[PDB]
Amino acid sequence: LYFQSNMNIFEMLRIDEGLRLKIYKDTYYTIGIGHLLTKSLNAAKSELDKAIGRNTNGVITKDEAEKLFNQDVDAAVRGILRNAKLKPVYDSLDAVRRAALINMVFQMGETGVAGFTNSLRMLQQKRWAEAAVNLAKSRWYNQTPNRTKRVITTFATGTWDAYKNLRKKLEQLYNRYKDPQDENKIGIDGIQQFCDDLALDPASISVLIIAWKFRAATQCEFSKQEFMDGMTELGCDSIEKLKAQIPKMEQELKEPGRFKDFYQFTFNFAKNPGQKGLDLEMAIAYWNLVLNGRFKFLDLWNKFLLEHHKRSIPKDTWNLLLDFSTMIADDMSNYDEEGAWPVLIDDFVEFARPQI
Ligand SMILES: *CC(C)C(=O)NC[C@@H](NC(=O)[C@H](Cc1nc2ccc(C(C)C)cc2s1)NC(=O)CC)C1CCCCC1
Repeated sequence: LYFQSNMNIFEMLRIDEGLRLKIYKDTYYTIGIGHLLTKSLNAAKSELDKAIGRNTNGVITKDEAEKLFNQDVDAAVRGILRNAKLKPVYDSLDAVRRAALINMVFQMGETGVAGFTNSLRMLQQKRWAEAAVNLAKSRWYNQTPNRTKRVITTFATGTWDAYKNLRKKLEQLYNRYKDPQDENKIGIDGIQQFCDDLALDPASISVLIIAWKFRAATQCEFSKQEFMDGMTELGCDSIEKLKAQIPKMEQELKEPGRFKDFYQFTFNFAKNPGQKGLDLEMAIAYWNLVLNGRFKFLDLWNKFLLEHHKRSIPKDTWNLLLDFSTMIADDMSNYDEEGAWPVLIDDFVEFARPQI
């Protein structure tokens, strides 16, 4: 198995497709770099466990994801060779250009790549410039403009320059924010610098929207992995490019489905690692940021919690408050006293009703 050509392909597709260490929901059960497990979560974990050779519980290491990737590369290579429209192109290409073709197969399947009849012809004929121009005219160039440009450059040059240069630009940028006492992460100072460079306050909602798009785990913490993967997925190689992405992130929250996802992420981001709940003071601080102009009883809710609850906020209570905020009438007349709401919200309605 180890005799086959080589593994710059793993990092190439880690940049283009991304690496997920936990079982993710695909448009179904997927892990690593696009590795399909089945078509029940118990069956997905069963397939993953048998493939890895341990009880993973849905979480794998980078090396474990690399092993699944190599199996997917080999499967793709076999498929390409069994395809009459792809094999003559594949056989004729060098190791680097073969990797760019496998990348296309990973993204749209063999049928989709086969559709580029005129472009494949130019590639087989070693007309690199003509193929680079023709592949840019395609719709594939608009779906993934960052990925497509990288793949086109790989076919045009026969080098890893597009991926090397992006990693170099991001690595130099990372050096400005990294902690002097720890290279693998961005400290308090670095986070402040990053926010300063974006001309935003670190406690602002815009920074919280960024954290949501970066899928950052904890507030006041920012790892090299989060920075590298976040910037690449957002198609940004500089602070200016990330700054220009903020209006689109804002517009996305005007859709309720995306707002629910962002609101629920805020709980996970705001909490202290090792704690299941969110401290009252921290919850109120984040509620005033995410529910500002969405919940009429927000201040009365805060006043109620500081005077009557004085305790931690669980995940379910956090999630359910968004549902309460959107259904509740201005006079609270539509509130169901025996309608599944947590005790805390029942007590809030009882406390708030005499104050109209
Ligand atoms: C001790 C400490 C850092 C602190 O003051 N924590 C509470 C306040 N939190 C913030 O100001 C955080 C700081 C940030 N953490 C990260 C982590 C990752 C990123 C990347 C770029 C995505 C960015 C930031 S900024 N800010 C936020 O959580 C955004 C609202 C603060 C006090 C009360 C108001 C909210 C929390």
